[PDB]
Amino acid sequence: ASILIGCRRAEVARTFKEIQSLIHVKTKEFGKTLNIMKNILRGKSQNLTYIPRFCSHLGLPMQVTTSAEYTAKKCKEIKEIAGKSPITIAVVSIYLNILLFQIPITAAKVGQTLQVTEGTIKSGYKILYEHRDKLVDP
DNA sequence: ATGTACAAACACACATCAAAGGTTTATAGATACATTGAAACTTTTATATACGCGCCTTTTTTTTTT
Repeated sequence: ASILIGCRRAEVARTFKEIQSLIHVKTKEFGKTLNIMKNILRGKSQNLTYIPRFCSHLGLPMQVTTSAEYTAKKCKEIKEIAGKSPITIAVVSIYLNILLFQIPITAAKVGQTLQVTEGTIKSGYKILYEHRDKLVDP
């Protein structure tokens, strides 16, 4: 966690699974340890980071990533709490925007590359195949 | 005349002393287990809250011999 602290506190945010890949922490000993730790400094006293690191993991040009910052922020800004650990609803912006482009990143390839449920995608994409109205920049 | 068994030098052949060193092993360093008690550890639950995932469980599709 002090890494996840040290990471996020250094303005680089990584998912719990990502560190879990580095160290298997039973995903639970992580959580309780984090809460105290954060409050350790508070007494001693940001999911945006995920959009680009994902695009590169798929090897995409900047525009597809460029757009998602607008889309995810705009999808976040109005409504759609949408997600229970917004890690997922980040990726759907790529999926939203990758389909706005025509580049083969077929859902199955997305999943294992980013180790995400496929179900959260399409249902997450439900709120997108309907919200396709206001993301028109050009 | 006359040299011979006998025992003293007189410098030496002979038994002794002494440094060195492999080998053995208690003896100890360090070693790897063997003990155990002790506290750091596990469990319910239900309880809604809002998740999945796999597995309970099932419906629809899928496949060899006479």
